[PDB]
Amino acid sequence: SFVEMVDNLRGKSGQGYYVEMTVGSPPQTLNILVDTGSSNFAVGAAPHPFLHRYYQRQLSSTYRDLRKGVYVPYTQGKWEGELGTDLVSIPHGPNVTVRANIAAITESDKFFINGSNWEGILGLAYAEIARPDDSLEPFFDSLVKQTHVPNLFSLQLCGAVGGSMIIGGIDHSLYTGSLWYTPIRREWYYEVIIVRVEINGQDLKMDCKEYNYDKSIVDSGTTNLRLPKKVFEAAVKSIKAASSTEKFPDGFWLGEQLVCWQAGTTPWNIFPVISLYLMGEVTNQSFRITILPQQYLRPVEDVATSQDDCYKFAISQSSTGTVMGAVIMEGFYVVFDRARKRIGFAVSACHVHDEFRTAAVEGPFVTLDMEDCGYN
Ligand SMILES: CC(C)(C)c1cccc(CN[C@H]2CS(=O)(=O)C[C@@H](Cc3ccc4[nH]cc(CC(F)F)c4c3)[C@@H]2O)c1
Repeated sequence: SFVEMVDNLRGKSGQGYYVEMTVGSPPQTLNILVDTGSSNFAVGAAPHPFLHRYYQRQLSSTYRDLRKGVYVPYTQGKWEGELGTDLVSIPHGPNVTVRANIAAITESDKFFINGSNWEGILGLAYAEIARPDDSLEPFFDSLVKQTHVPNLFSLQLCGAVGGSMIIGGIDHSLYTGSLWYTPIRREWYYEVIIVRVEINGQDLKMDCKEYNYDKSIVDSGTTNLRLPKKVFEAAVKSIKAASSTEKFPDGFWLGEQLVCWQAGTTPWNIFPVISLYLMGEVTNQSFRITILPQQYLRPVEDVATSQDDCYKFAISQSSTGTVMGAVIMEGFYVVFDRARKRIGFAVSACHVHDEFRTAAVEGPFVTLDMEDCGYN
């Protein structure tokens, strides 16, 4: 039964997608950010100006202190805390309880968001990137070990937000058309390989290893599509050329300035689609996912800006590889098939579209080139 797991995610634009979890005995309810880009389960466990509730260890009779400190520095934001174990459940997920590692966050810097409505983070990637080191078993590994739940999960993130995390199986009600799979190159992040990028159907014509310098990952905790410097600059130039009819603030393309139009007058049609071709499961085959401006120009929720419709450019520069974040994942049904070491993409029920264009997953595409596109 996955019907009860449907629509178990909530969120605000730019502030991630969260699921309700409980920790401790008796259970304490907390909202937890779903993040495929990390591997630590961590919850606020001390007062913070931006937390309206937190994990109170002294009130759980099943809490065990591991007497070990832990620190996680993200690209933006960091926290410090104390490791322990306790019982964890997902009320609107699988009907199981597991004992898992939990980092009790005691200090933090730019981690919690004012008004985000979540109080913790669930890192769904592999032990390789867990802190303090890879010996700290991640939540999903514990869940599979301790229960009969199949080793996979899927995410349907929906734009303005909500969505579904389905654990243990595939919900065919959440997508249409074909599911296309790209291999997980290595299990640490969910690392994948991009073999080609097009803007409105025009090839960026780079050596395809540049697209994966120095890795490409699928990362639900990150809002933006992040691209390696060289690829970012070229994509921005290509996108600028398409939307040349309208001029925008210099800081817009830097993600430092919003662009606003009168309510309901956003000129979506002047902006190009972006296609990412992902390595297929068969030699020299790929498939493409196509992203509309409704995805990469993300609406800002702030009430202060609500007189018009304002958007932030949700593509940004990366020094640590490509990050296919939420704006890439939104509208797609994304299957993290850990058992078969692959990630699947299909058009979801909440996929982005207007009358002329639609987000799509299409294939196969074939290349004569014999160069692998993985970096290093
Ligand atoms: C493995 C680890 C050491 C955690 C690490 C270090 C650098 C980069 C990564 C890749 N994954 C990262 C990329 S990121 O830092 O942009 C967002 C991060 C999750 C994260 C962390 C704090 C956060 N605070 C607010 C948000 C909401 C977000 F949507 F803006 C948020 C999301 C991912 O988890 C992992």
